[PDB]
Amino acid sequence: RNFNNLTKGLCTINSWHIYGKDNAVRIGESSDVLVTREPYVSCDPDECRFYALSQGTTIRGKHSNGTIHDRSQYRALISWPLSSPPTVYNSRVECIGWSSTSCHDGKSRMSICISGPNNNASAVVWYNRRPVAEINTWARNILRTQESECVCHNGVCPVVFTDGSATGPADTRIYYFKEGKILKWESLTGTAKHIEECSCYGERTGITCTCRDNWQGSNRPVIQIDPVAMTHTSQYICSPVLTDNPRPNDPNIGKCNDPYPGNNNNGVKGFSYLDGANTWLGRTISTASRSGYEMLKVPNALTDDRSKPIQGQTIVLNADWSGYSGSFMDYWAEGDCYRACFYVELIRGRPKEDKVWWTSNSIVSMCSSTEFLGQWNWPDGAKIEYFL
Amino acid sequence: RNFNNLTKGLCTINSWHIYGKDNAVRIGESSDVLVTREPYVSCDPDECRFYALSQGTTIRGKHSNGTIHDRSQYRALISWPLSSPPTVYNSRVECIGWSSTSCHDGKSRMSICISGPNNNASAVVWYNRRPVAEINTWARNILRTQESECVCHNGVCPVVFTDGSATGPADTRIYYFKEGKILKWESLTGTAKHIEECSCYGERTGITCTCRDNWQGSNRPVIQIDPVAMTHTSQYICSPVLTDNPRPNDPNIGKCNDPYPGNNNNGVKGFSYLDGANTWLGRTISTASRSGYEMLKVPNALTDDRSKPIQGQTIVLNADWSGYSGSFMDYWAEGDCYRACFYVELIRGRPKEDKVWWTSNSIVSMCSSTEFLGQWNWPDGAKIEYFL
Amino acid sequence: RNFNNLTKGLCTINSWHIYGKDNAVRIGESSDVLVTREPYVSCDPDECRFYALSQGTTIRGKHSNGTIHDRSQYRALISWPLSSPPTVYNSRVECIGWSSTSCHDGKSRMSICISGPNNNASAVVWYNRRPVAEINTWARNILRTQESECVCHNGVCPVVFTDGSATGPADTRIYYFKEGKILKWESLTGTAKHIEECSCYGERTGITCTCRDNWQGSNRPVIQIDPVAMTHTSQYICSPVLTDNPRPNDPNIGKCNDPYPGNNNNGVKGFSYLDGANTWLGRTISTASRSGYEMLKVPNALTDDRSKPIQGQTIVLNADWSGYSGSFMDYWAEGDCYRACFYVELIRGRPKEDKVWWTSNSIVSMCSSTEFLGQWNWPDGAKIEYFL
Amino acid sequence: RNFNNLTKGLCTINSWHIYGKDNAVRIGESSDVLVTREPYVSCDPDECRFYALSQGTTIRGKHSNGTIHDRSQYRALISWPLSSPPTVYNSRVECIGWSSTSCHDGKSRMSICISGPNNNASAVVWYNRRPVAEINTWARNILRTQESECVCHNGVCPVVFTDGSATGPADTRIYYFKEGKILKWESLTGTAKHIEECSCYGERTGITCTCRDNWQGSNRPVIQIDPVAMTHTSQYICSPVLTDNPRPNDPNIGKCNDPYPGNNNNGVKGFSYLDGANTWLGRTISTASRSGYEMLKVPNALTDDRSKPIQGQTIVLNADWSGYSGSFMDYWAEGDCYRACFYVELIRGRPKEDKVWWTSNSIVSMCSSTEFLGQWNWPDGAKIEYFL
Ligand SMILES: *[C@@H]1O[C@H](CO)[C@@H](O[C@@H]2O[C@H](CO)[C@@H](O[C@@H]3O[C@H](CO[C@H]4O[C@H](CO[C@H]5O[C@H](CO)[C@@H](O)[C@H](O)[C@@H]5O)[C@@H](O)[C@H](O[C@H]5O[C@H](CO)[C@@H](O)[C@H](O)[C@@H]5O)[C@@H]4O)[C@@H](O)[C@H](O[C@H]4O[C@H](CO)[C@@H](O)[C@H](O)[C@@H]4O[C@H]4O[C@H](CO)[C@@H](O)[C@H](O)[C@@H]4O[C@H]4O[C@H](CO)[C@@H](O)[C@H](O)[C@@H]4O)[C@@H]3O)[C@H](O)[C@H]2NC(C)=O)[C@H](O)[C@H]1NC(C)=O
Ligand SMILES: *[C@@H]1O[C@H](CO)[C@@H](O[C@@H]2O[C@H](CO)[C@@H](O[C@@H]3O[C@H](CO[C@H]4O[C@H](CO[C@H]5O[C@H](CO)[C@@H](O)[C@H](O)[C@@H]5O)[C@@H](O)[C@H](O[C@H]5O[C@H](CO)[C@@H](O)[C@H](O)[C@@H]5O)[C@@H]4O)[C@@H](O)[C@H](O[C@H]4O[C@H](CO)[C@@H](O)[C@H](O)[C@@H]4O[C@H]4O[C@H](CO)[C@@H](O)[C@H](O)[C@@H]4O[C@H]4O[C@H](CO)[C@@H](O)[C@H](O)[C@@H]4O)[C@@H]3O)[C@H](O)[C@H]2NC(C)=O)[C@H](O)[C@H]1NC(C)=O
Ligand SMILES: *[C@@H]1O[C@H](CO)[C@@H](O[C@@H]2O[C@H](CO)[C@@H](O[C@@H]3O[C@H](CO[C@H]4O[C@H](CO[C@H]5O[C@H](CO)[C@@H](O)[C@H](O)[C@@H]5O)[C@@H](O)[C@H](O[C@H]5O[C@H](CO)[C@@H](O)[C@H](O)[C@@H]5O)[C@@H]4O)[C@@H](O)[C@H](O[C@H]4O[C@H](CO)[C@@H](O)[C@H](O)[C@@H]4O[C@H]4O[C@H](CO)[C@@H](O)[C@H](O)[C@@H]4O[C@H]4O[C@H](CO)[C@@H](O)[C@H](O)[C@@H]4O)[C@@H]3O)[C@H](O)[C@H]2NC(C)=O)[C@H](O)[C@H]1NC(C)=O
Ligand SMILES: *[C@@H]1O[C@H](CO)[C@@H](O[C@@H]2O[C@H](CO)[C@@H](O[C@@H]3O[C@H](CO[C@H]4O[C@H](CO[C@H]5O[C@H](CO)[C@@H](O)[C@H](O)[C@@H]5O)[C@@H](O)[C@H](O[C@H]5O[C@H](CO)[C@@H](O)[C@H](O)[C@@H]5O)[C@@H]4O)[C@@H](O)[C@H](O[C@H]4O[C@H](CO)[C@@H](O)[C@H](O)[C@@H]4O[C@H]4O[C@H](CO)[C@@H](O)[C@H](O)[C@@H]4O[C@H]4O[C@H](CO)[C@@H](O)[C@H](O)[C@@H]4O)[C@@H]3O)[C@H](O)[C@H]2NC(C)=O)[C@H](O)[C@H]1NC(C)=O
Ligand SMILES: CO[C@@H]([C@@H]1OC(C(=O)O)=C[C@H](NC(=N)N)[C@H]1NC(C)=O)[C@H](O)CO
Ligand SMILES: CO[C@@H]([C@@H]1OC(C(=O)O)=C[C@H](NC(=N)N)[C@H]1NC(C)=O)[C@H](O)CO
Ligand SMILES: CO[C@@H]([C@@H]1OC(C(=O)O)=C[C@H](NC(=N)N)[C@H]1NC(C)=O)[C@H](O)CO
Ligand SMILES: [Ca+2]
Ligand SMILES: [Ca+2]
Ligand SMILES: [Ca+2]
Ligand SMILES: [Ca+2]
Repeated sequence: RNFNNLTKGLCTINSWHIYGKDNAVRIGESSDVLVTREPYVSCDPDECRFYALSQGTTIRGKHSNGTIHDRSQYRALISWPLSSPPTVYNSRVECIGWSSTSCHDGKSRMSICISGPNNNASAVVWYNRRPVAEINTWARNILRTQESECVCHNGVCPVVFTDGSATGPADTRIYYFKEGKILKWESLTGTAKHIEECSCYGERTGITCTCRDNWQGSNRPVIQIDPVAMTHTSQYICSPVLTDNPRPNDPNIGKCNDPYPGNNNNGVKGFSYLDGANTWLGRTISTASRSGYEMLKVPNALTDDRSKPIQGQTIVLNADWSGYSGSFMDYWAEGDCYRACFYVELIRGRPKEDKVWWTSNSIVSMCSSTEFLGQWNWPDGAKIEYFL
Repeated sequence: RNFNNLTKGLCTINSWHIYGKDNAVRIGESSDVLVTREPYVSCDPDECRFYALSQGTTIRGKHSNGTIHDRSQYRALISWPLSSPPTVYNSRVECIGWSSTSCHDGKSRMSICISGPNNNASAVVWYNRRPVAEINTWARNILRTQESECVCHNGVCPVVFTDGSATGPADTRIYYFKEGKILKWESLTGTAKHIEECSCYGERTGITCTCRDNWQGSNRPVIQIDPVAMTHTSQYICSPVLTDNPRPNDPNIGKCNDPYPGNNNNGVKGFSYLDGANTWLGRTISTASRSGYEMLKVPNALTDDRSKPIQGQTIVLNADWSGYSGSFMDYWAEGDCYRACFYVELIRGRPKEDKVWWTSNSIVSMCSSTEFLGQWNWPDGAKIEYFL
Repeated sequence: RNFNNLTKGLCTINSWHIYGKDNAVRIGESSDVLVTREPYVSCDPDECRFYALSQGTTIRGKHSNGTIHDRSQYRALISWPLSSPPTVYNSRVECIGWSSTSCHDGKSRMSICISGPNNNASAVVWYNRRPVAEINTWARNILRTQESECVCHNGVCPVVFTDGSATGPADTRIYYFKEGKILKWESLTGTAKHIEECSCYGERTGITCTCRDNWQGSNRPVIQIDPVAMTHTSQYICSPVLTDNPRPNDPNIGKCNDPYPGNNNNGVKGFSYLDGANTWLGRTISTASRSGYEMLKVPNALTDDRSKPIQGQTIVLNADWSGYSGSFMDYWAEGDCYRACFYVELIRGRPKEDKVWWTSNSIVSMCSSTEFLGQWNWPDGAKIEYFL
Repeated sequence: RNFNNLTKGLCTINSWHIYGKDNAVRIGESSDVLVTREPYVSCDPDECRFYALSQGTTIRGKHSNGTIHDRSQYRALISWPLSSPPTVYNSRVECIGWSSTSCHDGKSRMSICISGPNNNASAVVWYNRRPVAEINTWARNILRTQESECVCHNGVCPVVFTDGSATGPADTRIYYFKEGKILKWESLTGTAKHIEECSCYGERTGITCTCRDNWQGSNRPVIQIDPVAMTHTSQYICSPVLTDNPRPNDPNIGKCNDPYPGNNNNGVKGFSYLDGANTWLGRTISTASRSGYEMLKVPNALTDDRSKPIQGQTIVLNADWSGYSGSFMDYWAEGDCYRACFYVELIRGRPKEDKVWWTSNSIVSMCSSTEFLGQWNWPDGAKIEYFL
């Protein structure tokens, strides 16, 4: 009935507890589970759901062959009940395309899907399950967006888009929507030099997005958005605890206003919670590939170029495949604070496991606890040999 | 709570954006997807859904053999959630039969299904999911109707029916229903010489239907209906941009009041939006077969027998199979105007692909944008070889 | 909110129109469709649904072997959406057992299921999805009930039960329930000599049940129930148009107060609408087996021992298998009268088709029209060879 | 809207009637049924549902291999509609983990799931489908809980947990939750010497839990909880009718305040209804293995160390496999009393049936009747050979 306002701070994060896990690849070995990738989680006022980009085929289906490909006409943003797998029979299509974001403003949900060829892509903005606005490519080079939830304040939902090179300067815009309509957009400002796939969360201070620099940087760029003034700034996480993948080894001095060098033209979507002494960063354990996942408590990581971990938690062992990760919170939960949450995409199949011809994933998700909880590890759990 | 009134004009159509796509044949290669044909889309005040005539078997099921056939006892009008495929487990049966139409009046939905042998068919009119009225065949020769949504104004929902020859003069009637009851019917008047499978939409001016002349014409007949007076007129689209299939090549002078000659005893269901300078016509790209699909902006196509395109958009490449197409709009969307939408049936299997023994389809659907959006193309996407 | 009252007469029946059909055996050849038998249809104030006794296995499942058997621990009353098939994923279990009835009183639904061994069976009465009352066997010989819907008036829902011999005198009781509680029961009175599987409907005059005499009669017994006084009478349909199966050929004089002789120890569940000159009887076409189905207009069939047909309609050809049939009506439909409806069970498999090891069925259902509609025929439609 | 209060006594139990049965293993031979174990039943004010711990694979899926294992990362508490089987498409995930309980307080449902390695497990407490509180292991040895429903009074829901040895003294705590928050916890007091897997029910006197002593006892420990004062006591069922499995033969004197000896380091979850002369105990028929199930009326079993049966009912024949059993009631049913109910887990597969590589179960459930109903027996019904 009313637009949600960001009126709370983050809860104190002392550990992470299991929130959701769908075991989609295990189950999909023998049931009609859709091939997906680029998953996320997003809450409505009365329900939280899993989201992902379908590939328009099941895993056991013959059309799973070739699903390493990123952008076909057979992709769509789907949602399904928390911790169920994405099945043909339980998945709700939000919009058609191969790059997405979605968020609820307290009244209704906005979902955005981009489709088209590389040089002529377009975004369609849906609100309350109807198409409301459209945005054409401005740089004619793979218009693309967050691949995780956006965040709203008093009806205003900012979204970060990029159009242009994946290996050099590109044209990033921040759009501000209300009820699906474009209030305003602005070109990226600040010191971030390349922006992709922002993972965002909101709290009383404003909206914070942790993104992927695909060009030169292995530190992560950050965009901080004021959804009331509809303005933003950008920089990088200052910490020498580097969180992109692949990436160099951790130095003792990070970079606040420029890419930390060593790995070019690659990256992975990731996230962080930047909150002074309550700061936690996510990253793959491997510096070379999308394997393992850990959380590290790094005080003042955003602003302190010498900051190091003082606590951590393993989420996925280095022996197990990970992938994309992103932030979300249940803005409609009871209490005095917003509980930080995240998901990790657990990619199976190609390119790392090429005895099968498909690429898909499952999801694991955690939220923060004020307790100091014991840790487990959370693999996808499927045996590739079963699919041969 | 209240009957919908047609109080708005069409939004300005400057391009078309992706609205829905179910990838039904791809998914049905390995899941329980019903064989269908003659699909459409129709909105309720709170949801839009896909519709089609099931064949009462799945694609992988052995009973898919022989589904090129049009009129069996195993067919039914089904509906299912937007962009999901029509599965055994998610499809809702609206009524039983092999020719249909359906529309919501703002309070409840009317669905009409025709069944029976060729010489003794009958229509059953359902309203709010209950049978309310029945109409017996009047010419004893395949009583048949729109195969896409009807349109309502202040509770009155006109529907076009034909009974009689597919290859000569037939008996077409326009029925006017309210809450499923027959208010009135009238015989076709005007200059259209053969009428089948009308695709309709409504706006403040009245209801406009673009139909199929199966006898002599390769231009499309148009019926214009006043749902208040409950009267109609008919003619053909005057434009030399011919939109039936198969069809002759485009001349420079069309025909307003008679069939444009060249192809007899054949046709395909199609649609148009006739709105002065905002006029757009749909057609297959091929003049010979149901392949490809394009939209063409043809100013005053209804009334100008010299009118030619000034803009266009490819929807499906000529290399890919298409099929039926029809109009629908979300009459319950926010805003100052009604956004034109359409679907294209993408037929797979027989007769064109006879290495399989079945005939089915998937759906792609677009709505108009006031932006000039880049275009993609939207194939069914299934590989026939996988079904062998 | 309020209990339904039977305040209307039957609509004039001039023909029958298609209402529902699930094609369950066709679809179940390749999808997870439950094996069933003894189906029926019953309406809530907001929805009508199919009902049947599951066998606790799918058709393609190996446990379908042996499903000719009537009474296992794996049976349950299930319901599912109108004209969908009964699938593992869409079927709602109403109660556990191998003989059932169910009806909505305007506020909530009562469902009754009998389970147990032959000598120790018991009925459990559910109301608003909770068990409320239980009834133990009184004759210790296969306690059994209607296998189609009951009917309610002002909260009172009468149900006919039989316990005792299938081949001689048995102990039949009429129970009167309200909100699942037993108000009263009475022993059968009148001239009916054996009662099984009553098919009932209600109108302003009271409740009329047409049953099966399994002992000596090939005419059908009738029980007429006053749900206000909670009393009943019984006799047989007087008409020489005999409607049990198997049965002798039609004579010119029927029997009002005794079994018409010729076939012993057998029968089939059936139904009729007894309404003076608006009387219609259902029967199998074959006199020997459960094949074919037809409706016959037989004026005053209940009371006139010379009555013959003056009109009819074929529903299922004699070449096709039929089975059980029963009555139901949508008591919550709009209008001045109740529209008579019925279903026919289309049995496939054993004993008639013994190349498969299972027994199941599909459903076809019709309702009456005041029009004189053309007739089709409605086979199950499955090819047995596909299951081999 | 209001918290449920325990204001009624138990209905008089004179026999047991069939309540639910899902036939999950039969159906799962050919449909997408999840492998489960540790099932139970629990009611909301408007619905009752089946619950269990999924293994994150279907039975026919290759990942069913190894599902005898108790604690993997692929387990979750799921719920699904009463008497349906737990399918991929109909199961709702309540939380992630390998030990659970769940209960509705009249306003919303609390669900608790424990996950983690043996030495670092943690409980997450969910309320109204959101995580609210977390509890870390206190003895670092397989933190574990009830595996059946908890019970609430005026918002307070007590839950019994154990952490520590399965073969010697352990650390049992009773937690008191309200809206998912921890009001209080206390260490176990009284004479019970080992506590696992409590089965609880509530009535006006308070909450009664019947548990499993896995250390030395083959009588069952009982915890009696006052949810208002938030205090408890414990002892054993005094009766010589012993109800653990495996167990010694029944003596003539039981033990009230110590384990009855004979079988060490083993047990099974079970239940009882302790209500003076209305007392009924459940147990496996076999003293050696989890086979058969019976109910026995044993007056004053809780307090009388000489008490013997005066009536009984067989639920599952000794020839058929059983397993876990537990209590639940529909606290929201109409009437003057609470109707006692229970479920029995019917385990199939390993270790007893090792020709298959999986372990799963189906469910049968009964509630009490004031009638003296005839008894049947209720096997799982699946043929193991079909899975080979
Ligand atoms: C039951 O569950 C519980 C809860 O989960 C388990 O307890 C958890 O155990 C884990 C594993 O040990 C802990 O995670 C690690 O945390 C440490 C940080 O804590 C340590 O350091 C703190 C800071 O110390 C500094 O300040 C203090 C101030 O006093 C000073 O004294 C000290 O000398 C130093 O100056 C200490 O405060 C802290 O002590 C506290 O906690 C102790 C328990 O942990 C306790 O005993 C003490 O009493 C006190 O209370 C503690 O010493 C993280 O550093 C560590 O993360 C590093 O290591 C992991 C591998 O294990 C690696 O994956 C990480 O990426 C990271 O190391 C990489 O990055 C570093 C930063 O750049 C770099 O320096 C490293 O060389 C390394 O870099 C290399 O690898 C990376 C990744 O591949 C690559 O990118 C680089 O390029 C390079 O190749 C862990 O996160 C939890 O904190 C702990 N939780 C709790 C609540 O205790 C418990 O074990 C379980 N029980 C059982 C029986 O299993
Ligand atoms: C990114 O995406 C964007 C957006 O989608 C892409 O841009 C789109 O590009 C497509 C493809 O080119 C365009 O579709 C075509 O549109 C033309 C109409 O526009 C042209 O003509 C207009 C009218 O010109 C007349 O009036 C002007 C007045 O000034 C006069 O000067 C002129 O000489 C003439 O008298 C022009 O106004 C218009 O110019 C404007 O737009 C230009 C860009 O398009 C721009 O550069 C200009 O500055 C200006 O703004 C333009 O010249 C349609 O005619 C055409 O449709 C025909 O051709 C296709 C094949 O491509 C065919 O399938 C169609 O059926 C049709 O041709 C058949 O029918 C004709 C009519 O009877 C007949 O004459 C033809 O011979 C042909 O008939 C044959 O085939 C059919 C079918 O099989 C058969 O039935 C017949 O029997 C026979 O065999 C296209 O629809 C879009 O309009 C355009 N959109 C936008 C917004 O720009 C962009 O390309 C993408 N970018 C990249 C890098 O990929
Ligand atoms: C398009 O669809 C429409 C609508 O469906 C189709 O029209 C329908 O056509 C069917 C098939 O013909 C009709 O069903 C039959 O109806 C007759 C009853 O109607 C006839 O008899 C009436 C009574 O006549 C008596 O009174 C009059 C008073 O004037 C008197 O004059 C007359 O001599 C006699 O005394 C007539 O009133 C009626 O005429 C009216 O209707 C005519 C059209 O039908 C029309 O032309 C007239 O102008 C007038 O308006 C008409 O003559 C039923 O008798 C018949 O049912 C019997 O036959 C079928 C086989 O076809 C059988 O299965 C039935 O069981 C039954 O016969 C068995 O039972 C009898 C009773 O005991 C017994 O006597 C028989 O020997 C037989 O018994 C044997 O078989 C059974 C079963 O196996 C076994 O149990 C026994 O033991 C024994 O072995 C049909 O139901 C529809 O009524 C008709 N509908 C309409 C609205 O017209 C149309 O055909 C379709 N169009 C096309 C092109 O396909
Ligand atoms: C249709 O359905 C109906 C309803 O279901 C069926 O009727 C049911 O039939 C069953 C099966 O017979 C009954 O269950 C049994 O109940 C008896 C208890 O009732 C008997 O005993 C009562 C107490 O007697 C004492 O007090 C009286 C006071 O007057 C005194 O006179 C008497 O001498 C004695 O001192 C009697 O009151 C009662 O009589 C009443 O009911 C009669 C009908 O049952 C009726 O005829 C009378 O007129 C009167 O009304 C009756 O005699 C339970 O004892 C029994 O349970 C034991 O046996 C089963 C095996 O059958 C076993 O599984 C149980 O575990 C248990 O036996 C074990 O435990 C004992 C206790 O420690 C031990 O002593 C045993 O040696 C044995 O222990 C061994 O095995 C266990 C398990 O493996 C192992 O753990 C041990 O270590 C050891 O190895 C049954 O539960 C129902 O009560 C009855 N229901 C009704 C309402 O009638 C009907 O049959 C069906 N019809 C048809 C045709 O099929
Ligand atoms: C082209 O690669 C971009 C995205 O790369 C990732 C990945 O796994 O690394 C998959 C995304 N796939 C989808 N969202 N479908 C790509 N993003 C797109 C739009 O292809 C990358 O960020 C460089 O610009
Ligand atoms: C035993 O046969 C009775 C019922 O027979 C019919 C049938 O196909 O003829 C199936 C029913 N099957 C089920 N309802 N499950 C039986 N009725 C029962 C209770 O077995 C018959 O009416 C004689 O008493
Ligand atoms: C370790 O065994 C415990 C539980 O044992 C049972 C069983 O079938 O006997 C399965 C449970 N499995 C699950 N709940 N998943 C176990 N409980 C646990 C936590 O493993 C036992 O009570 C001893 O402590
Ligand atoms: Ca990078
Ligand atoms: Ca034509
Ligand atoms: Ca008989
Ligand atoms: Ca024990």
